[PDB]
Amino acid sequence: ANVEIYTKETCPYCHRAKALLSSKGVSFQELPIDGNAAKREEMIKRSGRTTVPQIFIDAQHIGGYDDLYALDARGGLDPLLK
Repeated sequence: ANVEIYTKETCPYCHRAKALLSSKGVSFQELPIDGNAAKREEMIKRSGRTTVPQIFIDAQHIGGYDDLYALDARGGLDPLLK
């Protein structure tokens, strides 16, 4: 599954999403913005937001933890990730 999450040093909702994904025990990628700028610009073209957490599930930009956790709440996260 193609899963990516942009993050930073101080992002409580990043920790929220990652804690759920580690409870599910899925395989995902993390993308730090900590000192970054060129891949933060990448996140402009990708997300159209430039804020975090911003999860992408099978390259599909979901949005943040609440958006992701809703995708889990509908049982729709699992058939993409697992």
